[PDB]
Amino acid sequence: MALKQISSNKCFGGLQKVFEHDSVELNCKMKFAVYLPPKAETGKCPALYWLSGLTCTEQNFISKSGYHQSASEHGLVVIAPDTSPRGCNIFGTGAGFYVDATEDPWKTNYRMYSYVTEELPQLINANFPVDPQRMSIFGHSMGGHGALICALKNPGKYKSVSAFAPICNPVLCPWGKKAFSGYLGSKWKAYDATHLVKSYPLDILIDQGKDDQFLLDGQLLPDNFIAACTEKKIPVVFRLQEDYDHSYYFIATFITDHIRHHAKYLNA
Amino acid sequence: LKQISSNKCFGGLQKVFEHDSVELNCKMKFAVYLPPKACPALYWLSGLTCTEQNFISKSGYHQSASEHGLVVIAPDTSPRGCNIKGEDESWDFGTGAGFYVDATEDPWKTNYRMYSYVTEELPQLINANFPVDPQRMSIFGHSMGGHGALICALKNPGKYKSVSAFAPICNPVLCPWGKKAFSGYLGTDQSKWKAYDATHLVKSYPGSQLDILIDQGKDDQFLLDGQLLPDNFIAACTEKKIPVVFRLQEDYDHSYYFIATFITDHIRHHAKYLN
Ligand SMILES: [Ca+2]
Ligand SMILES: [Ca+2]
Ligand SMILES: [Ca+2]
Ligand SMILES: [Mg+2]
Repeated sequence: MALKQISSNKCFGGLQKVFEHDSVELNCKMKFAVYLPPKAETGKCPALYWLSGLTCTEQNFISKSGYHQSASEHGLVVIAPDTSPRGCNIFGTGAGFYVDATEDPWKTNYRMYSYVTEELPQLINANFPVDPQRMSIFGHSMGGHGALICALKNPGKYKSVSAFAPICNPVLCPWGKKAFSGYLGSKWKAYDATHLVKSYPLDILIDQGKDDQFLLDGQLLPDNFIAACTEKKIPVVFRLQEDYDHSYYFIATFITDHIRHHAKYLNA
Repeated sequence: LKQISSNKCFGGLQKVFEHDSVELNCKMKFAVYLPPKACPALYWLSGLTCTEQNFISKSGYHQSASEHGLVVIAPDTSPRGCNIKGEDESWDFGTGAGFYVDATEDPWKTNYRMYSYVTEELPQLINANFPVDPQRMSIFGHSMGGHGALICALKNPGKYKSVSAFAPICNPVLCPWGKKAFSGYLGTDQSKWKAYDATHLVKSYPGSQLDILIDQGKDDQFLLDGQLLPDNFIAACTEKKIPVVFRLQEDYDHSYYFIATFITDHIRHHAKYLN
């Protein structure tokens, strides 16, 4: 399906683009960013999807993360969708946590789980030089939660997963309780990484800043997820990074490690 | 769990249980056979119109399940007793017709989650309540349940040791049954549909080789009607180098008389990989 190009800027040899399309899942125009590395000039590339957190559009990650150099060198197409069909209504985040909403009025339009896992990859594969068989996913905060649950709910669909400061056990934290209450109204555990990993039938990298206010506030609960991984013998690398916070300055510091991680499992 | 029935059969016990399903938000019945050994688990998925009674009473599976020491679990085919508008009308949609998908469309979203029931909730419940090895599980089924078995294995690489089917719906995106079910449960976004189609799934399946066994009656009315489309799936396997034994059985139909004839072969097939 048909795309409208919003912008294009050369960066580390490849092209950072932004596109708009008519989303079937979301019932609206939706924007997403696509980075086409040098590899995409001549061949199909593996794809890496980035999910952003609160207050983000597609612009934050593409302009502030510094992911381009490593994506260019390894030859990964990087896709960064917007976080939601509509602006924020905001004492809660007001965000929908990448679920398929079951409560009205969110019901009708907030179908971010299906958008990320089904509609968007179909669109990318039809429109860009991407290998449909090799896809990985990562993200930050609410998007870290998003990446984990997309991977864990769809075994083998993603070659690898990673996250920066993910919300690991949303059913137990205030942000998750408030979001799930609004969007899902018991349905909740199907969207909780700590629950999902316990019955998972594989390579996970997580970075967490130790001076992250939201970690200190108990929103993230990484130890619950790591413990669930350890019991299941799922190989997880969890790095607690001293004095780092929740910001894109933290993300930028470790993004190359993440791109290298995904490049390995995407056979790039 | 509430025990509904228990009957001794080839040394083991054929039981039926009732429970409150979290995924389906209703009371559900399922059958469990505990062989004398009770074990690896084998899940049987039934087709359109079936309850948890059809396979256990008509397949004659017990002798082979007993001899090979397999726990066999046979769930129902849809949520029950929900009184949802539109679910009771037609035999090919709604009750007895869950299609082993997680529905995304109202009014099916809340109760029609047979995919998550079969792959997540049920195995969790079985593991917690029965002497089952959580690491050794296989799946098979008939028609809509053949579709179910195939997609459950293909969407979950590493989860099942083996898979087989009787007269499976192999390419549901293309057949009338699949088109109706998917339109109703999943809506018009066919990207969703392809994620529940064995022929599409096998092309992208990244897991270890599965040795798939399929029996098909040649005089099967639904084969003739084009509901099943096995050749599309066989070709898809061939290209992905997934080993598949496809057996076209002369003069056999779609019934449990056909299933009963070949059930021992299937149990032995799964036993090879489970034991
Ligand atoms: Ca902070
Ligand atoms: Ca055994
Ligand atoms: Ca269903
Ligand atoms: Mg989570």
